[PDB]
Amino acid sequence: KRLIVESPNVKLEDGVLESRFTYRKNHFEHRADGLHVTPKEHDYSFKTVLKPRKTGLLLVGLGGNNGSTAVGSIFANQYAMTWRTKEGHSQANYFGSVTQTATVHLGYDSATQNQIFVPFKDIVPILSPNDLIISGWDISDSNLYEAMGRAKVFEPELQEKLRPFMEPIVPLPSIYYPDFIASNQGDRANNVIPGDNKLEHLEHIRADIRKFKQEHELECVIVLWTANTERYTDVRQGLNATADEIMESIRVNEDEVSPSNIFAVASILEGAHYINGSPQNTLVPGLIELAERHKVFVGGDDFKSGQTKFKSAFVDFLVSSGMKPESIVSYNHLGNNDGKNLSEARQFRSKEISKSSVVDDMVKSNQILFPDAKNPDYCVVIKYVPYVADSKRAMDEYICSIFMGGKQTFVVHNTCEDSLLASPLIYDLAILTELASRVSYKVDDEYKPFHSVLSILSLLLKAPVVPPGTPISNAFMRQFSTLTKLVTALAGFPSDTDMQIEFFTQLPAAK
Amino acid sequence: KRLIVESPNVKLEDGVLESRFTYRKNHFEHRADGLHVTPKEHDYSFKTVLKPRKTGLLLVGLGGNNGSTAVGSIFANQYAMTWRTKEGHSQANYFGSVTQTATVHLGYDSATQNQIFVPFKDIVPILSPNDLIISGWDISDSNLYEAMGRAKVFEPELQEKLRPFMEPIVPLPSIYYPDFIASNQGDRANNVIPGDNKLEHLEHIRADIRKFKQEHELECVIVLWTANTERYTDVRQGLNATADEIMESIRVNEDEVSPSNIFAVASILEGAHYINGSPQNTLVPGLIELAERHKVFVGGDDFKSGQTKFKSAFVDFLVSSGMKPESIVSYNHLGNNDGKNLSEARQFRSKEISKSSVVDDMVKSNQILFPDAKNPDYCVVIKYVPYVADSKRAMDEYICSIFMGGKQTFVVHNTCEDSLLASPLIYDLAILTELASRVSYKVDDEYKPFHSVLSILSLLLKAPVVPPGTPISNAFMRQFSTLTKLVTALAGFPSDTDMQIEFFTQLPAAK
Amino acid sequence: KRLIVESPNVKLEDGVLESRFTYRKNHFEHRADGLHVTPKEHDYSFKTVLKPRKTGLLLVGLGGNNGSTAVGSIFANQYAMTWRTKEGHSQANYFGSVTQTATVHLGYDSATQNQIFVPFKDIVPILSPNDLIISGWDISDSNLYEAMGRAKVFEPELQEKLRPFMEPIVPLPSIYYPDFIASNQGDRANNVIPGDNKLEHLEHIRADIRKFKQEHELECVIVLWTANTERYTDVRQGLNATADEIMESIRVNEDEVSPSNIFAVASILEGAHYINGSPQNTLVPGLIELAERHKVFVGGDDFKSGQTKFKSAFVDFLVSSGMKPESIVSYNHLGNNDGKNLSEARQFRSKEISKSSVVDDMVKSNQILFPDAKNPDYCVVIKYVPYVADSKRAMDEYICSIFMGGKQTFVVHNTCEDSLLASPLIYDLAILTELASRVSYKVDDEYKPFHSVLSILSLLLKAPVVPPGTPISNAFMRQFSTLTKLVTALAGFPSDTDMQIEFFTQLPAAK
Amino acid sequence: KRLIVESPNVKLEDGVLESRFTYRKNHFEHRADGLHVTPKEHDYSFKTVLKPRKTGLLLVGLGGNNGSTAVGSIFANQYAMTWRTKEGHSQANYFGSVTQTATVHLGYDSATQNQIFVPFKDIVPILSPNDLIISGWDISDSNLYEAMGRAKVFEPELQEKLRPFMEPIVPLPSIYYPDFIASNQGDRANNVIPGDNKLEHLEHIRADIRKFKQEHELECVIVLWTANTERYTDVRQGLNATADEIMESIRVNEDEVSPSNIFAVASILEGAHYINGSPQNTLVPGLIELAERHKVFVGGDDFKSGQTKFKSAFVDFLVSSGMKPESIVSYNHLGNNDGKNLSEARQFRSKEISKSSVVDDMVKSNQILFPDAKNPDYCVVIKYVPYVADSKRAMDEYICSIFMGGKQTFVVHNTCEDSLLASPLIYDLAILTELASRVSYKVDDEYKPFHSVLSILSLLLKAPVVPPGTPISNAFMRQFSTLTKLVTALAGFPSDTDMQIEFFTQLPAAK
Ligand SMILES: [Cl-]
Ligand SMILES: [Cl-]
Ligand SMILES: [Cl-]
Ligand SMILES: [Cl-]
Repeated sequence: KRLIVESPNVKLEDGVLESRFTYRKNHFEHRADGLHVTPKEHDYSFKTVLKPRKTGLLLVGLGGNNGSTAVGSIFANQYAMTWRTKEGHSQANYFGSVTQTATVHLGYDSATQNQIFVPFKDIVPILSPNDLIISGWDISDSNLYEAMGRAKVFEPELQEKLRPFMEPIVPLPSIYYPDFIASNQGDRANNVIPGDNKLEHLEHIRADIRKFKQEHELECVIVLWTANTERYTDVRQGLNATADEIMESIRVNEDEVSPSNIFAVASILEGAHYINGSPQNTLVPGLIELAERHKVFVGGDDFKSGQTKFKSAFVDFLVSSGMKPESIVSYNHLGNNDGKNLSEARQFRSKEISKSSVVDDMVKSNQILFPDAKNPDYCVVIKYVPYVADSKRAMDEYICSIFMGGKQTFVVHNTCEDSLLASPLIYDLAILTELASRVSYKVDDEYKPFHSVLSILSLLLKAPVVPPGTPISNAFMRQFSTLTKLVTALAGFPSDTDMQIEFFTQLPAAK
Repeated sequence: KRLIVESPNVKLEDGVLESRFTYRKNHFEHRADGLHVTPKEHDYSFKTVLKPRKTGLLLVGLGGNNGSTAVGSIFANQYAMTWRTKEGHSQANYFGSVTQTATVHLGYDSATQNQIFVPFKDIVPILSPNDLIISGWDISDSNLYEAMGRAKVFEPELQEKLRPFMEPIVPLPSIYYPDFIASNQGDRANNVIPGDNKLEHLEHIRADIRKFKQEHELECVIVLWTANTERYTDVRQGLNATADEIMESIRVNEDEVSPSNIFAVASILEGAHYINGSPQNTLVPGLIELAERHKVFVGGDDFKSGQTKFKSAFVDFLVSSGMKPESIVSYNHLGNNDGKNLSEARQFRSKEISKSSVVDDMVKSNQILFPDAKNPDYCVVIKYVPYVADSKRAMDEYICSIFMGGKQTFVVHNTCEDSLLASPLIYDLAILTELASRVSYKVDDEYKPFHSVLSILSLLLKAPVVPPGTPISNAFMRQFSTLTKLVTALAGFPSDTDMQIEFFTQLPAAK
Repeated sequence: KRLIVESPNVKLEDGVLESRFTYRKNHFEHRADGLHVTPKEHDYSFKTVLKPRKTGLLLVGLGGNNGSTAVGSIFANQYAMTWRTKEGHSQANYFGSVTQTATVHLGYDSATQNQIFVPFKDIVPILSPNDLIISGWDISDSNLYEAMGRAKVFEPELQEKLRPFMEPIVPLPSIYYPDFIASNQGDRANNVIPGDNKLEHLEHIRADIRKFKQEHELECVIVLWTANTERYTDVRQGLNATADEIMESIRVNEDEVSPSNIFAVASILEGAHYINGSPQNTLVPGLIELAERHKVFVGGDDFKSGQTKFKSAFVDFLVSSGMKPESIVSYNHLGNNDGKNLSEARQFRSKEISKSSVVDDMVKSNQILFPDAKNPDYCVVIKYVPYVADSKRAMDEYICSIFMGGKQTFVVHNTCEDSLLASPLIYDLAILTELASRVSYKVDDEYKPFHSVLSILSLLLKAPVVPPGTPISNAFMRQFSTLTKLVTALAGFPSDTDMQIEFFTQLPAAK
Repeated sequence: KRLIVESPNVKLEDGVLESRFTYRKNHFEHRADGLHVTPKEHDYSFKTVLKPRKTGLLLVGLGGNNGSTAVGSIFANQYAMTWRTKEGHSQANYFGSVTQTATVHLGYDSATQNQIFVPFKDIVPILSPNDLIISGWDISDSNLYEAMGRAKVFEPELQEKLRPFMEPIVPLPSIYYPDFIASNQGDRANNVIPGDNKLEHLEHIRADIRKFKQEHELECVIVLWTANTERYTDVRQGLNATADEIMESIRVNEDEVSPSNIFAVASILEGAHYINGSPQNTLVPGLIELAERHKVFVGGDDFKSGQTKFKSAFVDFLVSSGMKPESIVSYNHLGNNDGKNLSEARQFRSKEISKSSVVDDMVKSNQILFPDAKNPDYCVVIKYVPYVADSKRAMDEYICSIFMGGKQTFVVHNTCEDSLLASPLIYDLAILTELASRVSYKVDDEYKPFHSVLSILSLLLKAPVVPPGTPISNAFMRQFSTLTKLVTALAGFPSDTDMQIEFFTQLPAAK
């Protein structure tokens, strides 16, 4: 039982689907007497390859909490593993994956007298995480079984069941430049590529990618960073403002060239797409340019898993409701290797910036509430507390001004099983990327892919990188409707079902 | 500086605005091989009177916390009253009014390199709460100054400034049927219409409305219930299933006919619209039918001010994110007259039902998460605690199941200045009603108003009453996009700006 | 390495220890000019049997959450059972037992330059829970293994290890009078003594006790109620004001005679002591009198395990600090059989009263703060929420008035693993009882035991029953110092170590 | 109506009260076979001057939040000032002062059938804060009225009433060494003693003290630091290990000599006592020695006002209950000048250390719970958030291990009106100091005062400084019983009323 489109504007031929969408856009003009709004229409012609390509995913930090869990849970879902609990049994699943478990509203059906909600994955064909082949790299040589014991995410029973699958997996050696992460990671680094020549390093990872692509005969290769937060590099012309600059800096063995820069470069040069799950500024302008030039997609930055995903939806809801956030304070503590890394200042900066950034476009949205567009007091803390381990603790206070100088104070406590929050997002980023790799649209009689910097991934990310000269969009539910309208437009059935006027009017006969 | 539409589909003539909107709706067919989706278009032709009518608002419970505050704050905003605080000064405002302070997204402007957000009130002309003339009724004869001292909402200073405006106002006597509210209200009731003949009562309120409409020469009269929560009436044929039944029950002095039924009837019979701000089931089928027959709008039920407004946006965000709510527990305490009334069981039922109801359409939306469509454990408590007074305290626990049988627990504490939350919503309900009273659309060559049961008011209400045979919609942000798309459609400039594809594509030339 | 007393006031003879303690007590006289305080001394001569007696414990509700856990954990500690966790291993222990894990301050030692803290159990010899032999009764015939699966307290692994010990244990049939508990317990009751003759019931339990005492050759038998909260009986002369009244009511088959009354009677008549772990008013005056007459100890009421244990220490700390509690609101939810029973109103009353009672003696303690001795707003809620199961959730708000009409608000969230909180308290109540059964003191040349109503158990109990005509003492830390001073007085080494004046003075030579 | 002692051990002569107290102390000996405990008695002979001396208090940081509030509230209580609130009126008081509002338990009175609780201030005569004459110094010349507007503690109305009292008060100029506080304080410092000669500075403050003592004819002068947290000085021989060292360092104009060192020195040299309300290490060994030599009392460090006062009582309660704290996380945010100062790292260290220190003596108390005496994970955060101002927000998580490896998690939110918490403590420190200045005891036929380092002030302080070679005592309720036993011993009526054995025994005839 599939979901089948009936439209004069959709044509299947050759296992691709062509889909004409008329886009409604307002155009503006500022005049002495006020703002003139001209609604215009823009016919898009989409083609979508309907068969998902054979897909490999390469994780940097493959042996970490997220990495080993991402891998573990795929196996666990493939074999439908269960484990005993005090309550009975639990079973493997993919909850908290937008792609695997969100449903989408197509409208209302009179016959069944029902709102119609379909699984996201039924709209345009997409991968299941079961279809992802995964390798990658780690500065630690621990196999993915020891890696699970390290992480403390799966209950003991489930680690034992997963043992014959995870244990054989030992990550490839990686680039280690001690100066780009928390100095407390030295002890752990026993699986590193020899030498200090960064171009030999570049070539070594290139070599790693091609063989992976060959050895499994993959048609889509995605590389994704889920290793420790690096510090920021400098950004400047001479170093990394252009593609040719970044390539040259690698050739002459420049210092402000990170391990994460070299992976991004090795990925692009090999036609693999690259996702940045961490706060560092890997996707400098030189990199984006290099991706534009090589026809590959980039994404980032920084998983939006817990306290910020909430912040994202809550500050939107509050400004939409006519309420002025005055004070936002966000404490966090955790005891995993992620926290021990963010013990150090330059790494905590990477993360502080990306956590602090998500209420900018909202404060700018509303000049009644915010006449001077001044952000509210906004404070972001992360602390390393070994005891709670992977169970991060998000403690937040929101203070708003409401009607007649009254106040409304929300205090919040949020238990975030970080790895269990993060992994599904790793599956979604990979999955939406392969899908985007299958979409094209008419530019001028030839078909073109979307921009390289694939901002539609924003709902998954804290600090979204976006095509040059366009606005950042931080409010989660808004980022979700971008995604769900897009796939319905691809599939042939977008609508105005956010305003079901049929319910309070008599519905005009169809044209 | 107004907001000016430029469209071949919009025409001003005679101070009304005609607006053709093409509505995108999916139509469904269930077949052996799956679900067939046919996108169709429905041309709506709207007319919107552009000058807001002269508008009176009549509140039942005029002397209560909400009532006296609603009135107080209008005056306070008219005269721009300030009061000293430890911090400096505060000034009157209308924060927490969607209509007065929400902004709306029309799109992106290249020249200014900017997202375009306009005040809701700039899209189609609507009232300001300053333009509302307000009277009403109260079983307590206390003037609106003593009423402010009672309520304990405005700081002392602001009650003194408001004294020469509020003090002269003494509410009209009301219908009091002791058996429909908390028996603890007996002491307070010293301003009641004599007798036990309910038809004489009906006539007395009718008399009250006409004179108000006459005495201020009003073109729109809205009646709104913000008195104490009554218990539910029985519902059955013979009593109140039809209009003729409800009229007859009033004539023969039936018992299961509430004070709130008589107001609703007095309102409709006089061409005034009627809003129910409380949990009771005033708008029984007989009443809706009577409103349909008299060409008046009804609305309800129960202000969605605090803990439920949040619940509404948060459970949506969580199911959209691929997360299964397992347990929702909602405690509440307050010390105002609202709480003292909800001390009693039949009144607490009214409210419990409407608070508990808001996660039904969401659990039905997602059959991956909820295969058997079974709501999570859901518990709603309200307690009378004199000390906190109007400062209600909402304490909530949400427990969700996420990826791989992991859990995510959110604990929440929410300081809700109920009256300061509620009043702005009283201004919004009135205001959207008068606006709807100005909209018509083409049915079959003649123009018709929307359905009497005006469900577009849902964002303001906990337990929305909706046109017979159509689904309830509980998720706040979804209710807001219904409203903002509608007014943009009226004004001439609706769009697909929830998916700004211009940012990752080359924008096709306009057609 | 024992703890050895060196005193002219202590004598061992025959395995009992004689201990003379000089008690400092103020005596008062009210006069026109004020309050006259006369300090006097009272020499107590204690004898303490030093060898703990062979001890059986009989639980009513043996198959419940507390019961099966109490039993499980004894076995688990006897065999030093471990279970795997994500973190490593956990091992059996007795944490949260005052007797097994509190330490006591005897003073400061110059040689080691150290505060001297010894285990409570080192002061006077007391049982270990490993030395307790346990049987009892349950209306449910489920064996203690099925009983563990029911309760959901121990992790699966630990239930399997405990299986060959718990599985053979099937509780004796009990008295079931449907009318004294939540009607929702009918289904569960398949293990009941036949008939409606309450005197035959009385005799049947008597029979149960003697055989237990015989079959294990016990020198101390304690009976303890940890079955479902019953409602309150009436209290009146004719029924249960005296011992002879209560015996007669059982003979004539009176209705207001509870199952818990019959156990208390069967216990006393057989020389077993009786502890009431639940809210019901089992220990009516007739019962106390019967215990006085039979030389047995009674105790109750209601385990002080979680939210009330905290409340107890926090309200004391706050009134001692010069702070006026103004508002205390205490929400609770749980999903165990305890909660499902407290779903019903008469059972929730039992518990509401005992939870609400703990700030009386403190508000009376301070007439500066509380001139009119009026308790603050105090609200206690319990809700049945299946999902959280045994993991009760205590949500509290304390609002105090402080300096200059300022306010201080504490909001609290407390995860209470009820069974894990309760069981250790079952071990402490039994253990302090057997100890008290070993203490006597000089009345008038013959040695006497303490009063039957053993109030020293108060630290463990919410609603302490106390010898007639004496004050209730609710503040936990105060209840703890009663206990620790007493055992040091017994052992020979009490002190003024709450005021170690040696540290800021030159210490006078010993006398 | 006074409180009148009746004892053969108490004698009034010449307005002093002589009081013989027999102190019960255990003495220890470690032997092969175990611990031998020898209870001994130590007769103390106290003399207490009964008339409180005429008392001046000099505050450093007189113009701060605490300072201006401390002064404001004295006036406010002298004149019984009220202010309007939404609720009615509030009146001046001294809540949150232990000395002014704690009550003390002397025992039980049979005639009235009552526990006897008396005000602390009724036991031995002590000052009322109304009797304190207050001046001091501030680097800011703002008068105490502008100082109130700055602080934002009193409601506007109360600042106006206090205006003619506070406005005339302009603090004396102070020592400003920019390098000892947050560099962000430069702007504020417009009231400073000229020059960089620290000995001239020393002399200038000496001059300030003598004239204050002269001008009001004071018999007790107390100097108290409540200015901004300085950083720590170095500590070493050569600099400040001895009195002669510290005097010399001032003479030769040494750098590591703080402004707070010079005040402490100016105080001692003038026979004024000195209290340190802040985290810095003012009372280095050289200073204590100088106080010992000059027969003056010192106290510190750091007001224990809010989150730490609670921590202090809660960790005690939890270890006494047999519970292992595993994780303590303490977040704090505030927007006052205190927070803006603790923005900077060296100042935040001062405070972090003193907040983190309070669970040491408790973890050492219990080797069952803590076999290896390893403190739990313990994290202390302070953040500068302008918006909340003086309303600091304490957010805490306590995680304990309980019975059978179960866990208990307490999450806490605490609204701390810092200035309203702090000031009463300023009144208590001064007040207990003047009282101690009136107590002496027999050393060897002559009477001596207590040690200079007056540790009995500990209940008021976070990081108590104590006589060399004696243990720190951190648990609040324990610190309170030290104080209340001491004053009852002074007054003639100490007791064993923490164990009222009369209630479960027959009370032996008095000896
Ligand atoms: Cl799934
Ligand atoms: Cl406004
Ligand atoms: Cl143990
Ligand atoms: Cl007072």
